[PDB]
Amino acid sequence: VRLVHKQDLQRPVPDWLRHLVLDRIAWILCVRGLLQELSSIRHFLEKRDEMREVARDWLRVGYVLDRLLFRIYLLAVLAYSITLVTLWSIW
Amino acid sequence: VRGLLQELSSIRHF
Amino acid sequence: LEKRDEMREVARDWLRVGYVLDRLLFRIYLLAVLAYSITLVTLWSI
Repeated sequence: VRLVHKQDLQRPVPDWLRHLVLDRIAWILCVRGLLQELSSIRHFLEKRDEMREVARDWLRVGYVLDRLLFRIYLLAVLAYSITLVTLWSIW
Repeated sequence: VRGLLQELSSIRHF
Repeated sequence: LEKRDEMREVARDWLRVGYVLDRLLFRIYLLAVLAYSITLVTLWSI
């Protein structure tokens, strides 16, 4: 939940983008001055849109990691349980 | 000729 | 548009300040807990 969020900061690092969104994803899957105004409006629009896209990528990373860790936790619980019942059986 | 259309197209796009 | 964008930037700066302070105070609190704990165990041993 710290990974995926809208904090208006940063960008997903490529080094850990390949490690998660690429490798771990496959591993888990298996004359008038009117123009100067429009330019500024467009500027504000893409200014927001950019941060939205960054937040989208971080959302991707966070989701992949969350799913993988979910698999790990589930398997851990099942293993702990099977050890529990084998101990129940031996007594 | 004015380049206002290339701006409006982008705004509409977003 | 810029009326909102400006306030957004201001909120961003306050977010920066708040985050820095929060991290620093996190360091302080953590070290305080560790020190209190080491005093606890040094008392436990004696």
